[PDB]
Amino acid sequence: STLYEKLGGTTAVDLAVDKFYERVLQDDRIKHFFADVDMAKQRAHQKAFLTYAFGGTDKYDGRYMREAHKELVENHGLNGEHFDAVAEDLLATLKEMGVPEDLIAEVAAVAGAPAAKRDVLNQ
Ligand code: HEM
Repeated sequence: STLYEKLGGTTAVDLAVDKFYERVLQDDRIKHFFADVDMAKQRAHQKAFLTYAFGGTDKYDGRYMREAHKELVENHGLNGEHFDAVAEDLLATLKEMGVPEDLIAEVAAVAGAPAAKRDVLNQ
C-alpha cells in the first residue's frame, strides 16, 4: 500500500508534489534536464520520484531507470551532483511542509539509495 497512505490522502500528496515540482522548476542546477519536457510531464516526474522515495520502489525497475535516463547521462551530462540536487530538493520541500524529521530521514535513505542511483546514472 502506497504514498497515498503514508502522507495522508489526496490533498497531502498534492501539496507534497506541487511544492517539490515548484522547487525543481526553479533549481538552476537541474532545470536544463527538463528542457525538452512540458510542465505536465515534469510534474509527473516529480510525482514519480517522490513516490519512489516514500518506499514505492516497486514500479521503478533499475533497467527502466537505466534506459529512461540514458540520453541525460550521455547528452546532458547527468551525474551524481544532479541526482543529489533532486533528492536535496525533495527533503527541503518536506521540511517546509512540517513532515516529521524522522520521516524525512527515512525518505532521505530511499531517495539516496545506492543501487537505483547507479542505474539512473548509467554507472
Ligand atoms: C531514483 C530517481 C529517479 C527516478 C525513480 C526517476 C524516474 C523516472 C521515470 C519513471 C521516468 C520516465 C517517465 C516516462 O517514461 O514517461 C523518468 C524520466 C526522466 N527523468 Fe527521472 N528519475 C529519477 C531521477 C532523475 C534525476 C536525478 C533526473 C535529473 C536530474 C531525472 C530526469 C528525468 C528526465 C529528464 C526524464 C525524461 C522526461 C520525463 O519523462 O519526465 N530523473 N525518470
